[PDB]
Parts: sequence; C-alpha cells; structure tokens
Amino acid sequence: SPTKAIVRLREHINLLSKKQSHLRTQITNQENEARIFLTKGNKVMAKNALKKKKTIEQLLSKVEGTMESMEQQLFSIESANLNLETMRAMQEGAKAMKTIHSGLDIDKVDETMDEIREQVELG
Repeated sequence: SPTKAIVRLREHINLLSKKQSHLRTQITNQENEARIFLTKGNKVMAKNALKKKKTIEQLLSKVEGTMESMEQQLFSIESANLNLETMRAMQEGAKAMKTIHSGLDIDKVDETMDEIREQVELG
C-alpha cells in the first residue's frame, strides 16, 4: 500500500538524518584536531587529520545522496496520490452528472411507453 511506503520512506529518512548529524560532528572534530596539531606540533598530523576529514565528507555526501533519492520518491508518491484523487473526483463528478442527464428527460413515461407499444403492435 502507498501509505505503507510513505511511512517506510519517512522513517528511513529519519535514520539517515540521525547519521548525517553524527557525520557532521565527526567532520568538525577532525578539522579541529588538524588546527591544534598545526600548533602544538607537526604538520604531518594535521595533514593526516584533514585527509580523514575528507573521507568523512565523501561518506556524508553519499548519506546525503541516499536521502535525496528517498526524498524524491516521497514527492513522486505524494504527487501521484494527488493525481489519483483528481482522477477519482473527476470520475465521481461524471457519474453524478450522468444521473442528471437522465433527469426527467428520460423519465418521460408516455414517450417511452408509446415507443414500446408501437413495437409490440408492430410485432
């Protein structure tokens, strides 16, 4: 069911979201270590810290990408659902109007009967 899917996608995004914040935190921490090392020490350590930071960034980009794909799917479903609603309503409105086209124009008992009568008589 569509409702089931929407819930899964939303919950899934939530999880990815939790991960995104964690990843962001790691990125800042690593950058900070790089800053202090540049002071209380050797570059090499700083360079190493930055490289780590980059790989944490690339992983984040992927987390973000999965989220982006998921978000797109939600939009496509939410959009599709609306269209269905439009179609049903449009379908419903046609039925209502049909009952109207009937009205008393078709509810002409004499016209119908005579027609039936002639065919009987016609044999």
